[PDB]
Amino acid sequence: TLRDEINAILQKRIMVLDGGMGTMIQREKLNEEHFRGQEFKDHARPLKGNNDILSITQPDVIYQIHKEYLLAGADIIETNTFSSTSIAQADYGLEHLAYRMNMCSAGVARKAAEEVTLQTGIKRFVAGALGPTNKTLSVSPSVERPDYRNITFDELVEAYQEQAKGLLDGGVDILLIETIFDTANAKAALFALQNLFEEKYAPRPIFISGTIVDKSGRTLSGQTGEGFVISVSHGEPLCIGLNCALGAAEMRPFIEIIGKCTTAYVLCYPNAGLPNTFGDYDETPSMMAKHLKDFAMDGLVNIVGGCCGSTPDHIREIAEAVKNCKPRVPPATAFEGHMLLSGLEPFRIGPYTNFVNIGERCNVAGSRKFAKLIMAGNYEEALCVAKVQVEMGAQVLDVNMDDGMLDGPSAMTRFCNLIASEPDIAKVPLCIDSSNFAVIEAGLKCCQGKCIVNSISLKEGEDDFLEKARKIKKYGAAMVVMAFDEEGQATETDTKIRVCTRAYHLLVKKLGFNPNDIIFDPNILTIGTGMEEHNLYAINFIHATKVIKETLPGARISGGLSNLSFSFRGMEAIREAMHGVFLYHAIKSGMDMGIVNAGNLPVYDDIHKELLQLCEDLIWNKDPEATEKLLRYAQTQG
Ligand SMILES: CN1c2c(O)nc(N)nc2NC[C@@H]1CNc1ccc(C(=O)N[C@@H](CCC(=O)O)C(=O)O)cc1
Repeated sequence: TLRDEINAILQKRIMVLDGGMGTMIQREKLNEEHFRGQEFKDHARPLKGNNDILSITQPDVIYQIHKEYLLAGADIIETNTFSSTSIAQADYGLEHLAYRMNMCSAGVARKAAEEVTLQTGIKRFVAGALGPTNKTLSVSPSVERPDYRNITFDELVEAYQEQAKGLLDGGVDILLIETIFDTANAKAALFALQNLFEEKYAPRPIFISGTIVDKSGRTLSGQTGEGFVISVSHGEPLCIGLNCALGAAEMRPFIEIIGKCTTAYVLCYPNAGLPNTFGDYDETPSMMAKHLKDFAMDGLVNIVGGCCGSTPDHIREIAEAVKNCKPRVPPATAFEGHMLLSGLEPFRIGPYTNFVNIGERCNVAGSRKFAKLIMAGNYEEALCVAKVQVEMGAQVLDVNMDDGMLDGPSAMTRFCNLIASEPDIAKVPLCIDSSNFAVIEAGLKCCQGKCIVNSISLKEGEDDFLEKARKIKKYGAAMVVMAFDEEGQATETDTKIRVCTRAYHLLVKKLGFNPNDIIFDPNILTIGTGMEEHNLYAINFIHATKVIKETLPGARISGGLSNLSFSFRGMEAIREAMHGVFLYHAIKSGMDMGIVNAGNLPVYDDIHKELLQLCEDLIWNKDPEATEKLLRYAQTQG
């Protein structure tokens, strides 16, 4: 296929990609009438600056620019489709022409590429450019309305699907998602491409490139380079990297950081310097070539090019500068064995990582204050619960909106839109928790980075479990599997182990799920209720954790720690002691994380030895009188 050829080429030499088409068009200096051409002379809206209309109104200009860039030593050419989406063309009243526009852009690029290939023999590739669109999905249009978004995930998916249909019909060699101001739009584009690649179309190599705004190392949406790489890696892009907004000097540390994270190839095409007082990117090709040669000699990049200001002369010098340099060797084992999550910043859970706290208080069912604020519609104050949880050591936030008095998906969407408006709350990943999959999907469609999906199980059969897991894998998030199957909840140790193994071997084999993104939950259940059957639950959970961690490679273990101490509600000291004692054994067992009250967990040495011993008898069933002995001890505190 085409991906095999591109991979073979990238393993031997550095590939040169396009340049400043948007500036070469300004060098033509077309007026209003050239934009209209023959067909759009009757159009009632001005097409000034619509660089994508030239694929039909002035095809010769675009073809000649492609030819000049191609003879300037370039190897990959972007199609003239930066704003050819139905949303970007809305400012010009050409919503209905996106498919035709993309077909004609692909054709006019393909003719030039084929002619140059016939001239030189060196095969040239055409990359379909998917624009970021002026609409942002993670950034509110207005500061006063943080939860408001003027575009949704489904609309963006539909528009990008419409664009990529025309691109694929035209026969583009590569699909390129570039100048990403918001990685959520990149995820939507990947979603549309994944729909297309299974509905009719054969797969294509996928190129992704972000845009770092300034020296902060963060995109316009606030996410850093590692977070971006983690967020968009679920689509398995052949190449990732940066472009624009920074020269070849300021971009080097971020390219280093990104190349240290991804196992895919690194593509870098920056600006041609900085804007002068006259508005021109005046860095001569001599400095650009030497800077890209410095990038290549160190082994930072595998594809080089140029952003705005890169005339074909810049590409002509660069293709000679990087002619002899060896390609970058990717870190084929980059963070092997780790679990990669992301918010505005990367989050990693490796073999040596300590116990990971997941905040429980962002739960309508489980939290009193959060539920009281949510039913009142005061999400503005409800964000403070997540803020305080993060301030108290919670590394992931668990969001649950399941209630019969609330519209699930709408509340979940509003809260996930409000979360992204605050940086420190948004830098930690989210755990999307709901018994309804329509709420999990709504939560995933709003998240910027890579999140965790909670409460999926084998309850409704193997087929439904596989369908849900396939949808989640397409969404690219983490997944918590409950110990629940067709026969009911798993209470015994062997039942938990059987259910978890059956879930694991379906995901890994039938679906090809990533083994490091599976988080089994052996269903921590309440003890101390005074019922005989409610005594062994901690023991079965611990033994099942041991057995699962010792036999399922990569799979993590979590649990609802607060569920264990339901019988002692109101006696918060005993609840904290029980949580600490249970954690001391679960972490030793292999419990990687859990939905825990992050700020209310004590160290195993602090707990009073009498209370610690009583919790030990109750948890480990060392004494049938422990459940009453604990209450008897509690009554002494009055
Ligand atoms: C059901 N359980 C659970 C689970 O067992 N497994 C998974 N994967 N996920 C989850 N998520 C929900 C739940 C764990 N979350 C909880 C569990 C218990 C509580 C709780 O007891 N809250 C106290 C109030 C505490 C407060 O007001 O802050 C109460 O009296 O209800 C609060 C949150």
